[PDB]
Amino acid sequence: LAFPKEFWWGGATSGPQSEGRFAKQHRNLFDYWYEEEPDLFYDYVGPDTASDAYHQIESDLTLLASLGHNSYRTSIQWTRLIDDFEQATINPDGLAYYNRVIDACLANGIRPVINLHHFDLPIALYQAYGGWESKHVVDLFVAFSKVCFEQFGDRVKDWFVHNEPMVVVEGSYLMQFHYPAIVDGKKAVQVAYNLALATAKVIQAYRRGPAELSDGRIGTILNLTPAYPASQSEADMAAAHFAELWNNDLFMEAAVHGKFPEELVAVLKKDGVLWQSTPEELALIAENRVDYLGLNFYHPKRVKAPDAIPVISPSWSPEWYYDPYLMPGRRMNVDKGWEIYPEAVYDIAIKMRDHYDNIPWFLSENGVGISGEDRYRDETGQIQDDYRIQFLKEHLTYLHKGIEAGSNCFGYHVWTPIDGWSWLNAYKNRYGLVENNIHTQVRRPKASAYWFKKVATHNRL
Repeated sequence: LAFPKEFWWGGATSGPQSEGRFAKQHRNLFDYWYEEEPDLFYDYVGPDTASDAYHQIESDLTLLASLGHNSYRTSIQWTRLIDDFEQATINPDGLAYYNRVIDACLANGIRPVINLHHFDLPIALYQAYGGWESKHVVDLFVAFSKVCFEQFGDRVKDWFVHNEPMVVVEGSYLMQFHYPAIVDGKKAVQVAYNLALATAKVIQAYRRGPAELSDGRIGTILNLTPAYPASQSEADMAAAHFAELWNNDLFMEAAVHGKFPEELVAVLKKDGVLWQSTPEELALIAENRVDYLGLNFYHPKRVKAPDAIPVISPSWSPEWYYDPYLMPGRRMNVDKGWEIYPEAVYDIAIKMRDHYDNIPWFLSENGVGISGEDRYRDETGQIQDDYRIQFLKEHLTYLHKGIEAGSNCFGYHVWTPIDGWSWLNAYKNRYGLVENNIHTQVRRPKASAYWFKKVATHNRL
């Protein structure tokens, strides 16, 4: 079971979740929200210290390469690197921090891969402009990106504009799990649009720059997990087509095909919720397509035709057109109430092959989150997280079958190397290959670390 020459091996993370709030000028939404309602976060642990990567990034990266990693994805937080948002002025301390990150990657044998935005808009832009709802905010985001390209381009040649913008859209405006946690379909569709726009314009800026700061790849981190219909009835079929259009197609098509999907646009319009567009905006989207993509996957999604069609809906939602469906007998991680279905990785792979011009891609995230990990430490104090080895194994296997079937995939990144701060859930469920003890910030590789070393070191299952 041999992976391509050059396969990415490593894990994913973000600034907000690993760094801590050390020395960081601004508050992002999550920073803010924790300060306001600490009681919303598991065990009261917000992002102030997170997994202390502000201090430990060098030792970390030396641990990870020793652990067979050749790539590493984190993010650059707008709230640390940028002093004046309106001019996008550089915070010198932020600059010297992200240089530590990049420099450490290279020193260690590790490909620096960098996302620009991970659920971490600055609170100020929200308060001032309505955040991603604002097309000035978008320009300001453009401004921010150029700085990163200008300051780190000479050594980071792998760039991603967002991690899962759809999750930002749902979190903030539909399901109340990102601040401001309102429920408003119209803003949501408009935010949907603006991130798609901000992606395009960011890609522009990247490609406009000096040949030596624009000779790498740029893309974005999305999702293509299939929405499986409950049955083959035309109606269940129909809910699953919508669930895919919204959840999957919106961004996949903007990024790869330079267009929103005609069908979804037609629906949104019919429902009086289409985004305010601009023909020049639409051209930039068309003109700026990803060199490539990461796709994240933890769990399938299953849907059916709605049990109830409402005459009145207070706010618009894509769930007007489908319901969750639970499949009897499915395999589940109880801790999270999330289905385990590793076959979807293959489906995702074939979906790239057959619907997204087989353009290059990696699984930018994959992992399983458990709690009470304490309980699996053998005599030696090392967590024997067999469940994670198996989980990863089973996903990697299908990833392999996808490659064998022709799927242009070039890497697997585990979410995540060191147990990190999972938002509202904070440290409730651990996902790391390497344990972090959140009191002492001492790391302790788990069984999966050493299993994943073999996998990466021999390029095989």
